[PDB]
Amino acid sequence: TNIVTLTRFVMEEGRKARGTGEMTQLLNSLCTAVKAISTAVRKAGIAHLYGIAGSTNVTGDQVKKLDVLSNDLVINVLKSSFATCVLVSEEDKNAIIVEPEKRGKYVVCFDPLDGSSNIDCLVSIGTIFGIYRKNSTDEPSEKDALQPGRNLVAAGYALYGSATMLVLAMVNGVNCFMLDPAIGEFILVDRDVKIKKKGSIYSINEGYAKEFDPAITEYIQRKKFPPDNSAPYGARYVGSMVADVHRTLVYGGIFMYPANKKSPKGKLRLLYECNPMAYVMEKAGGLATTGKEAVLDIVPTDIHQRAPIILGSPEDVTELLEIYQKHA
Ligand SMILES: O=P(O)(O)OC[C@H]1O[C@](O)(CO)[C@@H](O)[C@@H]1O
Ligand SMILES: [Mg+2]
Ligand SMILES: [Mg+2]
Ligand SMILES: [Mg+2]
Repeated sequence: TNIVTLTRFVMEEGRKARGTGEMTQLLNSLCTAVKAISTAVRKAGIAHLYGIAGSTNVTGDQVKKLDVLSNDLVINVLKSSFATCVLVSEEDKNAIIVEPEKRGKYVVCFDPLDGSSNIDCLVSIGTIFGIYRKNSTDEPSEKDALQPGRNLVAAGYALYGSATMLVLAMVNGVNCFMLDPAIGEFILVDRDVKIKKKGSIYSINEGYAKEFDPAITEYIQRKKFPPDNSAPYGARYVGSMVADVHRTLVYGGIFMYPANKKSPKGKLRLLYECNPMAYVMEKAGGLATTGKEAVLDIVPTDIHQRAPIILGSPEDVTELLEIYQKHA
């Protein structure tokens, strides 16, 4: 009879500092969209929700029916939250400017459904988000979203896996909240999460081996044939960034979506995939790098810009950084 919900947690966090309560409103609103997306995902084949929507988005994906439903759900709850002023979504070509009567102080970048290729085979999928405070006095605009990830005030993701989890990072750390399907509340289940200094799992799509740079090539070979005769690392690649990053957080190890000979900036999108996961990882004591610089320090120039990303346990990411340095 004492439920420690995400709302309660975010309200006491706001308690400390000076707060207007907007961030609690924003996150309460997002939790409503996440529950509605989870329920749709959990019965998607009965509700006929698998399959395509009939379009392609700005970064070239085939749009799915669940992309359109999830996107509409998040845009509508954020607008109605009275906490936001600019929204960037994977699924919209341009930033969405909230109407004056509904504006609040925050800028939200999100991936309404991550793991597209895994939808129809029932593999874990998720929602990713990053929140900034608006920086200017100027009329809100797309440029308010073009901040480096270091300016995030909150970021995280929802994982629609064997259970639904909301992982939320803010200035003093990372906490995990599980959806209780019977009462429709996110309950705190893991407090102040910290990643292990060194793991034993590497996560990359090795189908790209022909295109990898020499540093990734060398690192993968080291994980399979360690020079010190330690046990080789195990390999995991679920193929949904939210699921592979969440395993990296709770088990340690490394996740990689690097630049390659065909994709100089990688595949994943900086504003609503890479920066939120880099922020979570740094708040959990991990690292997130392109191979040459910190993901959170990149100043974006395009809301749909791509970035390479290597993240996870700091000793594993540092070992790969040392290989890039060796090869530069
Ligand atoms: O099939 P690939 O090239 O390994 O891409 C998988 C990646 O693409 C995405 O689906 C893009 O959202 C990620 O969730 C996942 O990490
Ligand atoms: Mg997509
Ligand atoms: Mg995605
Ligand atoms: Mg997506």
